[PDB]
Amino acid sequence: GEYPTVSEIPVGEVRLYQIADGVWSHIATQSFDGAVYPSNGLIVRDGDELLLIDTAWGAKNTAALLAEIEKQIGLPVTRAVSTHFHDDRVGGVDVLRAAGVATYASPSTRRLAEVEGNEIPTHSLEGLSSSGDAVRFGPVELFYPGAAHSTDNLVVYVPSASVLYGGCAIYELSRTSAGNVADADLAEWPTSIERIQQHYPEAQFVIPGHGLPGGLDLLKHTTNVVKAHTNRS
Amino acid sequence: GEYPTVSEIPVGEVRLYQIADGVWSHIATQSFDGAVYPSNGLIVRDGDELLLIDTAWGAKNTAALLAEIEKQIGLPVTRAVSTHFHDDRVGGVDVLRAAGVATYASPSTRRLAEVEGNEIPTHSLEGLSSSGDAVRFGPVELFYPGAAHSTDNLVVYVPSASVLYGGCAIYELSRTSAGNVADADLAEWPTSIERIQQHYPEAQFVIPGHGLPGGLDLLKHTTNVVKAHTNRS
Ligand SMILES: O=C(O)c1ccccc1C(=O)c1ccc(F)cc1
Ligand SMILES: O=C(O)c1ccccc1C(=O)c1ccc(F)cc1
Ligand SMILES: [Cl-]
Ligand SMILES: [Cl-]
Ligand SMILES: [Cl-]
Ligand SMILES: [Cl-]
Ligand SMILES: [O-]
Ligand SMILES: [O-]
Ligand SMILES: [Zn+2]
Ligand SMILES: [Zn+2]
Ligand SMILES: [Zn+2]
Ligand SMILES: [Zn+2]
Ligand SMILES: [Zn+2]
Ligand SMILES: [Zn+2]
Repeated sequence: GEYPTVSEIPVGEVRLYQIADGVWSHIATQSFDGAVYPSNGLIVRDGDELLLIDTAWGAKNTAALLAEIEKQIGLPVTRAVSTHFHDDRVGGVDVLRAAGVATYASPSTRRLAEVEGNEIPTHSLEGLSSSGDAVRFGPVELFYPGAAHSTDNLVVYVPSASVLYGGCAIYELSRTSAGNVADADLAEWPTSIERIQQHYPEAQFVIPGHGLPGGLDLLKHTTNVVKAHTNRS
Repeated sequence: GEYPTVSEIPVGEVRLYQIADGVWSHIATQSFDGAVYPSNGLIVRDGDELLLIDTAWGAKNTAALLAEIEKQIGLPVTRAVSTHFHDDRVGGVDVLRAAGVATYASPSTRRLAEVEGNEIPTHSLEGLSSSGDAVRFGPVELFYPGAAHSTDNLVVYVPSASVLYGGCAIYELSRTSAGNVADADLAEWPTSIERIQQHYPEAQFVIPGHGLPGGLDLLKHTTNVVKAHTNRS
């Protein structure tokens, strides 16, 4: 159907949106510095199990996420991957672990989460420390495009569905000014986006970390926004 | 909660919240770069008429505001004051004017609105050109504390109810980082806030331009956020 928005999702609730066969986004909302933001993650069917990409931004949301998954899909979440160290990606990992989910992230992400004081995924994703690195993880490919929104941000591609989940390294088209860039590498971000373009030029659905999905034109859009921020005054 | 938040307010709709006898805030929402922000204005009864402080941030919202006022309160809005030149304060002035509301702002605000290509209130408020200047305007006192969020920003005090409307010069507590300060005077903002404290030490209610009301604590909170931003937090 049409993608759910912040005004449709009370804080504490989670919506699912089926993108293709065996692939959903999950959408949640969270209060953040005097505003409410939407936030996307991904769900990918993994045989008779589910692979989860990112938490629902907090413990309460992540418990709600698991309940909504049980209601709409009814298959067990067995593994989760967090795509960088911020709380909209790892906040809720403890809830996932308590539910029996094996939680994963790169050593970079685990390292930074610990420094920040955020929840730490249990298992390490090896083979992703160098820009351009790709590793298979069941029904998806994990890709480290280089530093962008954060130094550790990963993107996730679902080859069966041509779905590219860009996480917070990719902006929705509606967003024409930079988001939180305190941990960003502005100098490298466009270069990292071009790596994504070069590695997944066949992508048909592109899912930003926050907001409305689109196609590959989200990449150049993000670069345009990032470059404009870079040139601020 | 009690005070309404963005989750309780569909975009295009407006809520009224009675603060004290004959004093309400009006709350609306608007999209800003993929996120939704709440926004406050004020309504003050003056006899059998109403004084409006600030639009509801746009033509559609401001129409909804007038309809909600007539539905809930049922007294005519005869005058409106915009507290600075940004769209969330003058956006909807044309709607007000068309509806027979006399619109006001300082000459400074009117000029800046014009340069910005925004809607321009009809009438000019004298006696507010120097920091520390105050004038009575019906049931309120208008106060120019000096440059802060903008060089023209006004604050409004309702002496009958000890209600201080700080507009966007005052941040809500949940806001711990500076917002849009493109037009701000960061150097003078703390000094301007101190003028507010000095003039209205007896204030019991403090309404920020966006978000939850509180007490006079919101002033020093705002000063802390501004000084941190000044020092590149
Ligand atoms: O990804 C973004 O750009 C973004 C967009 C909207 C709101 C917040 C962010 C954000 O960065 C964030 C940082 C830390 C955190 F705990 C949660 C989120
Ligand atoms: O008052 C603020 O700091 C603020 C808070 C939330 C969202 C926007 C703003 C804002 O500055 C704004 C600037 C220009 C404009 F046309 C409308 C609003
Ligand atoms: Cl495990
Ligand atoms: Cl395991
Ligand atoms: Cl008039
Ligand atoms: Cl008149
Ligand atoms: O994020
Ligand atoms: O504003
Ligand atoms: Zn982030
Ligand atoms: Zn394990
Ligand atoms: Zn994010
Ligand atoms: Zn403003
Ligand atoms: Zn007139
Ligand atoms: Zn404002």
